[PDB]
Amino acid sequence: DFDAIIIGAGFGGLYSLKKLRDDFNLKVRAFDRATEVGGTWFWNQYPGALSDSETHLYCYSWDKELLQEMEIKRKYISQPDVLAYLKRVADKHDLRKDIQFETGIRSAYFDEENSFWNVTTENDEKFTARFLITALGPLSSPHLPVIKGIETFKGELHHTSRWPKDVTFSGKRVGVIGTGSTGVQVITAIASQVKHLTVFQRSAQYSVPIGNVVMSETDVAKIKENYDQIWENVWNSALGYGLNESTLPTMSVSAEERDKIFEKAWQEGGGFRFMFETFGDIAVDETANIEAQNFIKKKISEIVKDPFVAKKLTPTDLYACRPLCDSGYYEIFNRDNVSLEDVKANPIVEIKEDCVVTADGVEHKLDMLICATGFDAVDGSYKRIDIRGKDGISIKDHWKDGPNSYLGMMVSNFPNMFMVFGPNGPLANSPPIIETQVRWIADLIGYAEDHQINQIEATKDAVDNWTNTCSDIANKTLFAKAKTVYLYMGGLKEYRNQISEVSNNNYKGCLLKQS
Ligand SMILES: Cc1cc2nc3c(=O)[nH]c(=O)nc-3n(C[C@H](O)[C@H](O)[C@H](O)COP(=O)(O)OP(=O)(O)OC[C@H]3O[C@@H](n4cnc5c(N)ncnc54)[C@H](O)[C@@H]3O)c2cc1C
Ligand SMILES: NC(=O)C1=CN([C@@H]2O[C@H](COP(=O)(O)OP(=O)(O)OC[C@H]3O[C@@H](n4cnc5c(N)ncnc54)[C@H](OP(=O)(O)O)[C@@H]3O)[C@@H](O)[C@H]2O)C=CC1
Repeated sequence: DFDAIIIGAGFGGLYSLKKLRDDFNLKVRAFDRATEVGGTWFWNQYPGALSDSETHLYCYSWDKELLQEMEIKRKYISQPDVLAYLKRVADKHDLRKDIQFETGIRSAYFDEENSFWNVTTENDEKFTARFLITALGPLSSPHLPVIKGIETFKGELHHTSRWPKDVTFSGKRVGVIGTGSTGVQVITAIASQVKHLTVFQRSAQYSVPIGNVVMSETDVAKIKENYDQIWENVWNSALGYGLNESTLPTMSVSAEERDKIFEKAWQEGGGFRFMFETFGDIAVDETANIEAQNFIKKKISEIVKDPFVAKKLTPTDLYACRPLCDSGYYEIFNRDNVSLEDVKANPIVEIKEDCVVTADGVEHKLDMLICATGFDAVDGSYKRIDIRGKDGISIKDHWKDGPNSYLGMMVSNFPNMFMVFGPNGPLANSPPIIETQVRWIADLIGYAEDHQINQIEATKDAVDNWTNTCSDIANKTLFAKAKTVYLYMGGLKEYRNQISEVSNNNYKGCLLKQS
């Protein structure tokens, strides 16, 4: 028996555990397949893995002593250093004693008679808990490309989410399939280390400099002396990235002033910076969006000296969705040991024991093939657990057509289950989102103990109202276009307003059952 069972020991699960156990004095246990805390920062150890947000903001804000203790080595934070940070949090707050590692959760069945959850591990251990906290993260299973013959390759073959230790590059012919955020980081990190790199690019994306530099002790002291204001700015912002979020319309300035503004963001670095600190309508107005595209295309054409390679790297679509950042990606294609293959024009048709074959018949001989090919969507982590709520309905069936929820935290037919960083949540920096949701969920659970409520559930109507709120917001944006509604796009500040109104109005939209 527990008051709460938590699935996941990444950012979301660790704070779920600390808040429910130490601040609300509940009996809690968390579970993770991993052998150690860290979640995605434990699993993803590929070359060049790097935070998207600056080091001093990609962290918890709720422990002020930790903030002052913060190691801030570079402007952005590498995977080993995030993993080390989350280990330090677990150390300081004595968290591991209530985490069962190497334990996958196979099923969780809601017991409507007793109003609690029966949770079964993959080793057939059964646990019961009033509440179920799912902190499963944004990504499901790794997606491997479906390519004829991929199982015949005799060299090294890895998805980036299963990067083995001890990989060496010297003397090897290496291929990378995928040029999203992960592929860009891997390619930039390994091109100088391999004998030859072939990049297999299906769709060129826009990338801006991340500007990752060492942080002086003065840089760090200024941050730490001003940390309360820094966090106040996060809670008052749409993105939580520490940006000066612009309201300036792109076309309201001259051509010369617009170039200076883009160039300032480009030199400072950061994807959200380039998209949202420059001007206020890049994601909203097509004409503004085209000015942003053209600035980046001109940078590509200046960096990449061969115009035919530059052309191949140049996208043909909107500057939209989460912005990409790099530490020297376009420069890589000037190297004599790098080949770019456009596999939209020249598709991969076969993999054999020693090569990737393209449609022109060319055998690209490889010692190593890296699949930076992405992951299944967020709801897959939910559908891969056998979660059965009211009347035995499964989340596979409930979400056949995509995820829908109330506030991103509650699913109709699934009572006493609360999602952390779940679908239909905000587009912002994740740790502020997780802290916002964990604190809301925990206050609701505390309210239920105070008012002797034993079943909490969102109504179908509140879920559908949330879906409409997200749909209305997203349809004012070019993100609705470009490459159920998966995200709420109103920003962190308005998200916190939205959920505060719900808690201030006796949890409108939630069915509360007394006993
Ligand atoms: C290189 C990289 C950089 C990033 N940078 C940023 C950034 O700057 N800003 C940002 O906002 N986001 C960023 N992200 C996104 C990142 O996912 C989030 O920031 C955050 O770490 C997610 O934490 P989480 O605890 O919610 O989920 P995760 O860290 O994914 O943890 C989920 C855990 O649940 C476990 N789990 C799932 N199903 C089961 C089951 N059935 N049984 C047991 N355990 C289970 C998994 O094993 C996993 O350990 C980045 C991601 C990567 C890979
Ligand atoms: N890595 C990071 O630093 C961060 C990552 N994230 C998120 O992580 C998620 C995953 O990023 P990523 O790992 O880059 O995965 P993505 O899904 O973003 O990119 C997948 C890449 O592989 C290509 N690809 C997929 N299948 C094939 C195929 N069969 N043949 C050829 N090419 C193929 C895609 O091309 P096409 O575009 O043509 O499909 C794309 O280039 C994204 O949502 C990203 O925003 C979040 C924060 C930071």
